[PDB]
This record gives sequence, structure tokens and C-alpha cells, in this order.
Amino acid sequence: GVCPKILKKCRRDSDCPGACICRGNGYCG
Repeated sequence: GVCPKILKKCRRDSDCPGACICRGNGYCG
């Protein structure tokens, strides 16, 4: 897997695609 280079908002890791996790700014990384 891999996390895409997008700026996607999130509440938690379940909102984030591929291997992305939710970061402290409220976006996937």
C-alpha cells in the first residue's frame, strides 16, 4: 500500500485512503 499525495480532511484514520492516517491538523498523511 501507499498514502496518496492529496490534502484530504479527516476526523480519524477511517476517512483516509490507502495507507494514509489522520494527522493533528485534521488532514490525511
